[PDB]
Amino acid sequence: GSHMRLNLGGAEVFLRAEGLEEAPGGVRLWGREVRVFPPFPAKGFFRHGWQSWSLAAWVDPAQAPTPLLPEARRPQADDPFLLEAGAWWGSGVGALRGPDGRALLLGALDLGARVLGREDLLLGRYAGKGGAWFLAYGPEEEVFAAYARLLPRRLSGRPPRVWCSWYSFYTRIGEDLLLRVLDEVAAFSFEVFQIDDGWQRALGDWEPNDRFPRGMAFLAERIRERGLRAGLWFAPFLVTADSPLFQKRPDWVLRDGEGRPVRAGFNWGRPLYALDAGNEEVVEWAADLVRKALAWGYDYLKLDFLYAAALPGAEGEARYRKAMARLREAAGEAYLLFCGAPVLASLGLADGLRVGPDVAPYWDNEERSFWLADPTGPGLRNALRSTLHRLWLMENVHVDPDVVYFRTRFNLLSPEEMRLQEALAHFTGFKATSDPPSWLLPEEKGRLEAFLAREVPVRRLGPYRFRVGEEEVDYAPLL
Amino acid sequence: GSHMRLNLGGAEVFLRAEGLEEAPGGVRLWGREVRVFPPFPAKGFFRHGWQSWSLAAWVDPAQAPTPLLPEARRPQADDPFLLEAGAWWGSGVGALRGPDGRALLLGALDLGARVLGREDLLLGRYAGKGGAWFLAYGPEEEVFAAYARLLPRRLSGRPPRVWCSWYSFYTRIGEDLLLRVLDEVAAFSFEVFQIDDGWQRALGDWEPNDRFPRGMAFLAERIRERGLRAGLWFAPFLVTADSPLFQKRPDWVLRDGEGRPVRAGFNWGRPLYALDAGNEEVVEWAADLVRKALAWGYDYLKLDFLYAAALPGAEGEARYRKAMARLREAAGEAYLLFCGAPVLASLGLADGLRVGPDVAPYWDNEERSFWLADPTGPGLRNALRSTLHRLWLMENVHVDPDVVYFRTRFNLLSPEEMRLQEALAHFTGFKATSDPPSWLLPEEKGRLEAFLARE
Amino acid sequence: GSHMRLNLGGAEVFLRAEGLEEAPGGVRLWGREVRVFPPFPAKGFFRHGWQSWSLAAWVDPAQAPTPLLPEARRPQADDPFLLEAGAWWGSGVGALRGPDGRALLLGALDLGARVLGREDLLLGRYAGKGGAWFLAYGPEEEVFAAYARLLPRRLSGRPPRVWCSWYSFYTRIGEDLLLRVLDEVAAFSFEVFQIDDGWQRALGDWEPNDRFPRGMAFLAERIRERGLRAGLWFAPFLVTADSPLFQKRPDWVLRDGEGRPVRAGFNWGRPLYALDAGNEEVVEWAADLVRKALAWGYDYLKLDFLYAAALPGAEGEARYRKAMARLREAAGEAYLLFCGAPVLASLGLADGLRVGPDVAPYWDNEERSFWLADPTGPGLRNALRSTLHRLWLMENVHVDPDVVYFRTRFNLLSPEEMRLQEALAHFTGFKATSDPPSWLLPEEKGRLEAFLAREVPVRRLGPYRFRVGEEEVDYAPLL
Amino acid sequence: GSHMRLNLGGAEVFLRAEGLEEAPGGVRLWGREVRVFPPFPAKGFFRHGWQSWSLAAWVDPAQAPTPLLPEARRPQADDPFLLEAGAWWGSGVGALRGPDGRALLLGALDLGARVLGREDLLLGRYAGKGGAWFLAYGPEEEVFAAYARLLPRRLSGRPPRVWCSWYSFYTRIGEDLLLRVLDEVAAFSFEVFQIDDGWQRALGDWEPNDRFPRGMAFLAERIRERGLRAGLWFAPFLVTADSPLFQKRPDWVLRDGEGRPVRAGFNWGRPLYALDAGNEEVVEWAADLVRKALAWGYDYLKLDFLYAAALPGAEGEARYRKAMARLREAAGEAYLLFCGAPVLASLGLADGLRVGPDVAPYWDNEERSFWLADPTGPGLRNALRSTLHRLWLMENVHVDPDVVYFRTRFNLLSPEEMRLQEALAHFTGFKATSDPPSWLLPEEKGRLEAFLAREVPVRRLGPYRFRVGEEEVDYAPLL
Repeated sequence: GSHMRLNLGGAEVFLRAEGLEEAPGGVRLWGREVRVFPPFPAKGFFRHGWQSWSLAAWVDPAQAPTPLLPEARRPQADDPFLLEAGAWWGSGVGALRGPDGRALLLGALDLGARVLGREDLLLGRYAGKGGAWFLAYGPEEEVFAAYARLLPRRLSGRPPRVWCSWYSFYTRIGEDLLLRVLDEVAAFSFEVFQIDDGWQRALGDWEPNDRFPRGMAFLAERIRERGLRAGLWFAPFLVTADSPLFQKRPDWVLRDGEGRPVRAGFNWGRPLYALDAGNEEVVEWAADLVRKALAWGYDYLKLDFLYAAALPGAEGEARYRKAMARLREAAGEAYLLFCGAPVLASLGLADGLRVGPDVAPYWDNEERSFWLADPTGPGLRNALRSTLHRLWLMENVHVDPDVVYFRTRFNLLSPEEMRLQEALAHFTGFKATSDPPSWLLPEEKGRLEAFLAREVPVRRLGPYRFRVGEEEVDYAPLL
Repeated sequence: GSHMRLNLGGAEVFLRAEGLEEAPGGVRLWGREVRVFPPFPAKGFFRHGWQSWSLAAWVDPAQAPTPLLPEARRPQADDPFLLEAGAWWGSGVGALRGPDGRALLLGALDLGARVLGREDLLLGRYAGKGGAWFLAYGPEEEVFAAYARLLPRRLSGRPPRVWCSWYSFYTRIGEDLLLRVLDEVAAFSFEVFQIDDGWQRALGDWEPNDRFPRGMAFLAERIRERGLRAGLWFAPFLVTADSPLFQKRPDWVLRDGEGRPVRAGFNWGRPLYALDAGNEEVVEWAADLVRKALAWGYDYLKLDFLYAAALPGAEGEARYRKAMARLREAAGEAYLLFCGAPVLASLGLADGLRVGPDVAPYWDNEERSFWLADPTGPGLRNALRSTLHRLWLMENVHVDPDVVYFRTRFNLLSPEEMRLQEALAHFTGFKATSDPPSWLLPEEKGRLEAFLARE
Repeated sequence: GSHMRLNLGGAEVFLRAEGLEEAPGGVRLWGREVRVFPPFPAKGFFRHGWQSWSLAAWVDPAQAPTPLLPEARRPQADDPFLLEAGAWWGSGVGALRGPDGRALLLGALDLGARVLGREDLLLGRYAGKGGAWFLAYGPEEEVFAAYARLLPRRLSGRPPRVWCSWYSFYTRIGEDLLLRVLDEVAAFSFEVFQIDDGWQRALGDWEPNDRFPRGMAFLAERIRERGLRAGLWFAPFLVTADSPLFQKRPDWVLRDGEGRPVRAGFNWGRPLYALDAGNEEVVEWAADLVRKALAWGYDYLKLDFLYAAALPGAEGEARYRKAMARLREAAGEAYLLFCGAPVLASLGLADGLRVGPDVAPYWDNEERSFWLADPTGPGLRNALRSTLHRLWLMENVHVDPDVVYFRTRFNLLSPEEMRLQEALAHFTGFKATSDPPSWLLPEEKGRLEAFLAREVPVRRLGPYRFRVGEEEVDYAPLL
Repeated sequence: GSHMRLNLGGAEVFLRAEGLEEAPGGVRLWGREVRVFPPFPAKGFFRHGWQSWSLAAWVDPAQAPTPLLPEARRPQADDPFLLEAGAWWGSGVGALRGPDGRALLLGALDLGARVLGREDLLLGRYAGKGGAWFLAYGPEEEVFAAYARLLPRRLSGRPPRVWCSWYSFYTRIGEDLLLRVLDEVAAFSFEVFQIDDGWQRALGDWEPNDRFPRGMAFLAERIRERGLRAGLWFAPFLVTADSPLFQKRPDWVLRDGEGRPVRAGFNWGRPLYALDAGNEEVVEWAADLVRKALAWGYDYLKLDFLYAAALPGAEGEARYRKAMARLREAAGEAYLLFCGAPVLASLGLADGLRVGPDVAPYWDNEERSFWLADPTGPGLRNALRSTLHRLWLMENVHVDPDVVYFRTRFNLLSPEEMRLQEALAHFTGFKATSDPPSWLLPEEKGRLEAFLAREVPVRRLGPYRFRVGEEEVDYAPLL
């Protein structure tokens, strides 16, 4: 569109958009594509990945991105377009960093956008119909804070204290086992007892397996009899080729223009497919999952693999938001923890939102992280990296940095490394763990409780420097 | 379009189409694209080829289709899209066969459609504007029968009895030769004496050559003086680069977006090009060929390589049907046999339609059928395979299974094999041969005559 | 080796050999590799294929040779080297023809040679042990007769008059069918009633199948009861994956330097493998098939696919010659017709030698001859082309042009076409047919008996022009 | 060579060799290449990897091997030829398995051999000059036992009980730390206190770093003052491009025919190179490493990355054996634990020999083991798999299955999985651990001591079934 000149944060910035109007802390550009030219040599670019597990960090715009591997796992790692492209594209928001500690930020305000990042240019482009942009230049923290002030929010009190069943037992869970654990956990200041993956029969067959013989509403009663809330995990729009649902209703599978199932990734040793979140019949089925779980007595719901409803990328954020609004509507005042979800497109609908790859009982799997060049895999390092770069969302949602480890048994993490993840739990206020109390030594059990029972004050000193209580925590070396 | 649920022939069929309504034998869908999901694990896909010579058979949708060779011959084998696509695509109609022997059938009701067969769905896509579909589940013969009822129809009584020149003399015909054969053919109970390829000077130069010195209208007179009807053969829209027409009116050649003549195959040792059947000057020139052949005294016309008027495939069936509707009316009540033609797109216009590759004096050319992976080449085996899967059209047109062999001289077919082709001629009722009576043994002369009487 | 100049045919010829000495009709060179330069521009090269079905014909050394397809059939087409190469290589003998109609010939006197033709030289090269060469310059028919004189010979009288079962019934033969055909064939002046392919259980299972219930010795006795010698067909060194012999004796299979079966073609719809003709155990198993047949009453034997024992080409001709030596001893005075055999390497061992591809009941399969560029397939033109360029071998073996057709039932050949083959059978003296008398019209049976019973005198006027009786026959149009 | 027929274990076996003579339990074939034909359809092939960490298992000869990845790590995974080749090649010994629980075994008796394995063939081939073979057919255990009875042995009493410093502290070791640990360990029935990688300054600079300030002979004195022997780790012939040795003496680097350093792999984040074990100067330098360590008071020596002296494969086993004999000669009666060493080529020289990949505090790294297709990486599974397939070496050397885990802290292995590795320690008698006693809970400390103090009886019930004490252990599911 039109060429335009601006005095943005005491600097002359040149842009092309079809419109412009003042806005709190910067300006509001319009147009289906807009280009912004930084008044400086750009030292770096804020590459924002599409979903929870995707990569969010500052990168070098000059050097080329590396292909992620295997190709089987690209749809569950990021917006497939951002991986496939040979330039540095980002989802929703991008930013260029001047040699002065200050950022030129271009952020969308509508669904379906991506932002290209060159050393000389910030290029915003909407996949579908055009929309609005927020542009701003200034200190790194202020512009991301000014941007987030223009996005939906659903801050609904403090974020609960959760015992998750995953980062211990993984899928190896059962009704007798979790009741034995529930008794241990009830002795601590938790607020939710959330059963994770493992209770269901298959993806799309969201009923209890034969390890949960008395049913899931029995388990939610035994949890509430302890003073706790009952939490449950779903992957609503995910299905595999061996699910009953995939074979009973083949018209519910998201398929491409040639009637082939859209590939959603590779997990549990088999290829993953999605359910079409544009099919109104399907969206009603997913909503009745929410009501069903609510009827069982569960007021905490971890909705997982949500990128499936948004495949294949920004294009699908349109259908994603509609479908998630119906789930949100069905949940009522229950708590929805979004996981593996398009980060920006879930604001306003999620009560709590995962902002990083899964933590793991180890610092980094070098073979996945380096040789396969896949920073979306589980690992404390890959968790922390995207999470520090999504903390500015704390004023729009509850930011889950994932579970905190206190155990040293069945866990390769070192104490100092565990404390790095613990500190983000204090900064975000999202305090969760999976450590069964049995696996905790006497000293570790006291630490778990002092973590749940106290509210530690925390001040942010810079991008990667924090003061929690009276200890100072730096994250600069990890990047 | 919207997602619909259907109880069709006792099964729960899920489909996606813009519109749905009741039809005889099943239901009728609307939409430029429609997707139907089989209520079973599909055991096979009915791949229906485009034109006369194309393959029509049940295939295994799991196995990837073999590329057809050589690439020069693809436009005269099939819809060139179906041969580039690495999935199983058919023309106009597709069906899936359940493990109970029944079939789920998706068939187009307007021009220019294709059907994709996987084991988990039938996808029908219109190349042009949207259109109607017929969907049905039942016995394999009844759903196809019920599909055929909803297509165009043109049944001109008993299909006539023809003597064709091609499958004995090929292009080595001439006036004095065919006068000598006429005299012996006239002793048998034929109805048409049809002259095939060999009388013309060039493709698009449809005037008699020097082996027919007295001309084509003279030869029509001599045929009618024996109580036979005169037949003549044309390839209206075909042309080679050495054709006078190719050089004198190059605006009549079908050209792609960059001005290059569209490739239409490789026959008679040369590359083949088409005339633009969208150019009303060409259709008129073609319609005048029909007029001239009636003028000469021919009232039976074999119109060949008709896929040329329908290039590049489904996308051309509009221009094709329109150009053929002109010839169909310049022919008046003359008999038109369509050959190498879009099968379903010809219905209602042709009196007779070839539904299989050429028969040949041999069972199968393994070098073309196997190593070149070309089932459209001549061969009694290739001819029977497509013909058998197109018999359901007998309610719409005269299904021509090609000529029947009675000779054993100059013919490698076994006696048992011949009886197959003869049997199909009885069933369709289209009785034609190409054998000079002088080549027949006394016993074969009797068998030919016993075959031409109709009972 | 040494550079040499000599005068030859009134021309000055330059050559490069280790030794030279005089000889009848030219000179004799010695050398593992010899080079000969024509003193003229070369208009044509004499490409000479390796085995019976291989192409022998004059070619333009300029144009590159076309790759023969499918690759699977190349070991049953020629020497696999000649086909993989991008120059014009021939087996054992080459020639260049100057614009004057004369020809410069270079021909091995030893095993395992190839000759290379450029417009400017003839290059001979022995694969194994270096050997002698014959170099001549003169009229085209002269040089070849001179060369034939310097090769092995084995003329066993007049070549017989054979009834071959192949080119009518193919593999559809059986004891009861052939017994009835025998009855009628015995009225004509035949000398051999040869049974072709179809009588055996499998390759390397050379024992009657269920279509010959009374055993092969019965048939042979009924054949001589009718005044006829009995002929049987064998592919001794040929075997398939599904042969019993292939699984029972894997040490008998010819394997390459890395333990893998050497591929020997593709026929009967299944890949073909060879037996190791340099294993005494195999060559003895083979000579016992000769013994077994002779014991059965047959003294005419058609030994087929004999290239299998000489794979992979020139290099194998040393094994081949020494194994065929054994079967020759084992046969005594019986008639051995070599088929698909290395042409030059069989001279002196074979009684009759097939020199072209199969005649067929048609002129040319354009799909195999042209699109696949395979001039070794059945077809009268392909048969005629090589046989005309191998007639100089009449000094050394009974030259077999394959069967003569007289029937018009079950035969696409024209009458003028069949007379071209019939003329060559007169010229070579090898008179055979497959026509069952049932299939012959009266006028046809008459011609067949005149063909057998008369000795039509025939003369040669040029390379492709003959005079059979008083009719002149010219084969130039096919070339 | 010659074709030969044999009655081997009540079966007729056909072979090609240049010689044959009877031998205990089978026969002794000769020849630089020999081929053996199994009297049955081969159901599987024993693929024996070259060195300690390489893969040793039964595989399907039909299916193709998969390329290992990254290519950077091929020289430290196996004989590079065995990886590069597209057939199933093995080092030294190979075997085909009949559908009857019995094996046709072809094993070399001289250095530098490889064995190809087809479904129809066992092909032995020497890289250099020819040599002797052992061939035998019979029960799986008997033929491998008969084979090993023909190879060098150096069984020198019971294998020591070792505290290794690696599988805890890895390189993070120091003099103050290990003295604090030495005090804990001395309370248990160990026999050797072995310091692992971490004490040196660089590869090739085999002197203590600044974390070992009082020197290594001080550490060996403090160890012996506890009643223990002092163990030390070297990687004698390994060097990196930043070592002083690599730059002070570039003529000691093993280089190819174009004077480029031979690549030895990728570890410690940098490319690895070898020292030329054919250089007599270098071999004397490595021997003075042995004497130096002996002079410091160390009578236990873990010699590591030994494949470097044998690069690039079988070809280099010639120089390897010479160089290792000089080290062996220098060590005297000290204990040499060979690690990462050519398995067969070290028999007779090693007192103890690693037979598998490193164990790890986890079952399997799927990303390295599957996507990179590299079964040489650390992991309990990949350790156990090659180790079960090299136990038949127990009568030639001490077979180290690597360290045994007793801790649950800083360790992801489950108890049942730990016990699988523990049982092989009882079967082999090589009892070692790295668990610092601090990291052990009271109950685990008792288990460590009962493991060192008792000698559990163990009987082998089948290939992967053992009875240790009175518990039965099956390994069939792991493969």
